[PDB]
Amino acid sequence: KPINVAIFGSTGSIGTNALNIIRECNKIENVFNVKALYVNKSVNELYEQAREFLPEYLCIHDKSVYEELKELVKNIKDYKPIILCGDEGMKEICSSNSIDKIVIGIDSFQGLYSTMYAIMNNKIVALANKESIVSAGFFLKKLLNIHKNAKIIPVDSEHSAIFQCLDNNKVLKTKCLQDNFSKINNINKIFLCSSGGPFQNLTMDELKNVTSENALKHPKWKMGKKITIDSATMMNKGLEVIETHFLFDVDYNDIEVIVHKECIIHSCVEFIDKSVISQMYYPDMQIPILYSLTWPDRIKTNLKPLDLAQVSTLTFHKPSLEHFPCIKLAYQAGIKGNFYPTVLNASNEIANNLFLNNKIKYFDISSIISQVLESFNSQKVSENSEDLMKQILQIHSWAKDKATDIYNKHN
Amino acid sequence: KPINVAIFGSTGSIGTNALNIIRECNKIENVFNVKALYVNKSVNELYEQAREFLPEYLCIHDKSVYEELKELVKNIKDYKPIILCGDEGMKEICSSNSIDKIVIGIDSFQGLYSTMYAIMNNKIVALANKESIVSAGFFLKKLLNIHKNAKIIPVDSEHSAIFQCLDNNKVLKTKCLQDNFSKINNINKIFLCSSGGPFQNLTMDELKNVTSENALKHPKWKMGKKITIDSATMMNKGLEVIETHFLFDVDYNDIEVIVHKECIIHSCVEFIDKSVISQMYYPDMQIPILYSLTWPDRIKTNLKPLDLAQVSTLTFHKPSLEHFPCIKLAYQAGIKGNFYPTVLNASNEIANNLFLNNKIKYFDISSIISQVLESFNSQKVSENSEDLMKQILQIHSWAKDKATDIYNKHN
Ligand SMILES: NC(=O)C1=CN([C@@H]2O[C@H](COP(=O)(O)OP(=O)(O)OC[C@H]3O[C@@H](n4cnc5c(N)ncnc54)[C@H](OP(=O)(O)O)[C@@H]3O)[C@@H](O)[C@H]2O)C=CC1
Ligand SMILES: NC(=O)C1=CN([C@@H]2O[C@H](COP(=O)(O)OP(=O)(O)OC[C@H]3O[C@@H](n4cnc5c(N)ncnc54)[C@H](OP(=O)(O)O)[C@@H]3O)[C@@H](O)[C@H]2O)C=CC1
Ligand SMILES: CCCCCCOc1cccc([C@H](SCC(=O)N(C)O)P(=O)(O)O)c1
Ligand SMILES: CCCCCCOc1cccc([C@H](SCC(=O)N(C)O)P(=O)(O)O)c1
Ligand SMILES: [Mn+2]
Ligand SMILES: [Mn+2]
Repeated sequence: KPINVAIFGSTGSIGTNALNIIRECNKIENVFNVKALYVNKSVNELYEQAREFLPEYLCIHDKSVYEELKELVKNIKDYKPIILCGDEGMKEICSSNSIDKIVIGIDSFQGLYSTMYAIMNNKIVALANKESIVSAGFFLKKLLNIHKNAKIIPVDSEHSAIFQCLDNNKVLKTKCLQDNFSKINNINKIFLCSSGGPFQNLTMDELKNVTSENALKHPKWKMGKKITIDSATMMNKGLEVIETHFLFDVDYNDIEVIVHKECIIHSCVEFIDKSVISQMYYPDMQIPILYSLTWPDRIKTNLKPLDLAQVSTLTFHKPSLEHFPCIKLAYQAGIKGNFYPTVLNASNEIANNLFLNNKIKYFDISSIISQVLESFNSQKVSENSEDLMKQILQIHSWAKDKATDIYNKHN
Repeated sequence: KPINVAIFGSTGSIGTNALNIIRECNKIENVFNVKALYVNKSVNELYEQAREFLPEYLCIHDKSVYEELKELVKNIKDYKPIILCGDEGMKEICSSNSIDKIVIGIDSFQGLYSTMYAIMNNKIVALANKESIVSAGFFLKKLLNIHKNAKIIPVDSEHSAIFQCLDNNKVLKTKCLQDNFSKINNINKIFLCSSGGPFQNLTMDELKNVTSENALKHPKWKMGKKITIDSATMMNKGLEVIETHFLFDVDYNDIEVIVHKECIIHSCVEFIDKSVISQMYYPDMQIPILYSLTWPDRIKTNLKPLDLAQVSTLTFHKPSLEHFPCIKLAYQAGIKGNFYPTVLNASNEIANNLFLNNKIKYFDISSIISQVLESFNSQKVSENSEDLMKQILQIHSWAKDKATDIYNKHN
């Protein structure tokens, strides 16, 4: 009586992690059917996944590699998947009755489109992509109010942690990204743990001159380049503060970022009695992904057991906002509300990418973002769902262009 | 629509802690009625509590201070409690329909009697007393199977922690101290945290010569002398391993003692997927006591918030069994089963008390306990509930006398 699951962004960090925990779990007993795989342009890698997982559906977003994908799949014998392309392909998969849960491991604002269609089709959405939440929080809430059986289950590790700390008895009275969620769950405050990233011990002088190469060495697993840069600036944690606010209905004043370099405590929830519950494991994404797919239950795994004596020491310190100004900008944008989160996310997409490509320096990232936020003026929020999406899209693109403009004017 | 609560052992460490969190909570809103107070012989202190809390019932176990208690209560005007005495008084309170929950803060094996009557009357039992569980685990289970609406809610801090880490959605399918509890809750393994006590850094040479005075300095709050000595020997943790086994149906091989000297993580549960959940706060008994009385809900308090940056470092190390042989003896007794836990608890009562009164040295505690365990032979467990209690009582007294004998023969 197994779980039918689609992986969106199957060839990326989250996607290959998700396929990995799926494969391992299926050895212990067959609980997952991989029904669909969706990627952007990694046609050869998708082919290879197809040969292993033989899903009912395959989709590739980039129209130019569509034929090529079809040609490659011909070489798998006794396998006749539905091979699809683009937004249309994505919508057809979201609307399949043979699909219960969708892992969203697509990066950036782009992730919002599949997230939205997943909800609209009343699916369980195992959402790793945080940019969607940060950019479109209010919209997603409204969609979730309309689509009663849709649910977002957080995969982002801290958010998974937070969610796992909750009493499902309370959780089942509501769902994530809903008014009153913190009241129903007796949540008072959140400790949002951070690795601190590679620059955590640098002086201001050293930070001035760090390069994307320095940033790209992230210890444990290979993540996408975008989150890796965000981890280096701690804008990733800035985004995750906003994500926390939206997922769990916690005020910004009740979200504390704490640098926990050992990455064993993944985050913590203080309840209204001041008791604190935390989730712990080695730094890893297999449990967040797995839990999203088994919630409200847990299944057996053969993961390496946490050994506290082996860990020995766990440390906690506040991040320096002077060293990590991206954190402050995120708090400011979150507290300001309106579409300030959209602008924050958009301007960061551009700043992140410029720094990645060695066009700007570290403190230029924050300086560009800060200037875009300063130039933005609050807009009335559309009451209508389709208009609100168009509004989100226009502000997102304006904010990207504005970021690019600031860059181009200082070049 | 408030909670009617009785405090057994009201004048002791747990009892005064329980009255304290009750008083504080009642300021935020009136949720608790203190319906009964029960003590052994602290007649003046009980009088004072009576004047403050004006409970419906008062009981004093020691018959010789009964009249005196009655005389003192005369001096409270417009207050006419039911003033009772002894086992009879205890049974009358347990059988009151005006009492929903009973905090058991009576020490030692003696605690079992009120625990048993509480269960027999279908009450919620907020059980701090662990000696009852260790000595009579199998019996309590059978009583709980018969009394469907009786429940033990753990107050012992690690056990509270463990219980708070569970999903109440699963918990409500069962109850503590029941077959299959770990299966229903997907529990795989327990990390049982320990302060390590005052002798944690002594050499073997230093341990040889420690005194009860050295032992009695326990940092944070004043606990009873008995648990304080047990903390010094780590027999307290030995007892808590057995308690864990019985409360949560976890095998001894899945219970790991870990010394966590900062006492922030109070204990941790590994689920079958290897995700770990822990409960955290400052070292304190107010939250364990409070949770026992509000479960399955939580209420607002004004307790001091946990501040992870302030804590800064958390450490974990395995205890040395050579330094703390009491731990090993407890594991051995637990694994052996039968009435070996009874004997362990009984012989420790005597050894603890001898060391308290400067009659023996530190390693004599373990040596006496070990010898009593070695002299014990498994007995067939009575099938009948009343006979099983008599059997528990006979073995408990035999084991005390045996401990005393070993002492007297080496003196
Ligand atoms: N890596 C991690 O451990 C964590 C990541 N996250 C979040 O998860 C998301 C994914 O990150 P990560 O896995 O690192 O990113 P990667 O760059 O590693 O992977 C991105 C994936 O998305 C696919 N993709 C891109 N555009 C499209 C599109 N239009 N349609 C379909 N698929 C598309 C890519 O396909 P292609 O291969 O064809 O380019 C690729 O499979 C991000 O939002 C990130 O913040 C959150 C927590 C941790
Ligand atoms: N202190 C703590 O923080 C913790 C304690 N515990 C457990 O809780 C229990 C209580 O410990 P603690 O509070 O330290 O002990 P204390 O010695 O501080 O208090 C014992 C209490 O029990 C009462 N008592 C003794 N015999 C009887 C009797 N026959 N009838 C009624 N009341 C009686 C005493 O009354 P009187 O004042 O008249 O002598 C006193 O009120 C123990 O089993 C201990 O292991 C567990 C976790 C932590
Ligand atoms: C074993 C030596 C430590 C290994 C460090 C592994 O990296 C981690 C570990 C945890 C968190 C993160 C963040 S980025 C990726 C992310 O968002 N995740 C995983 O949810 P952060 O830097 O923003 O806090 C990175
Ligand atoms: C602030 C500096 C640290 C303060 C230490 C406070 O003492 C504690 C703290 C926690 C545990 C205990 C044990 S004894 C008492 C007990 O059983 N409890 C509270 O449930 P242990 O020694 O057996 O682990 C004692
Ligand atoms: Mn994260
Ligand atoms: Mn304890």
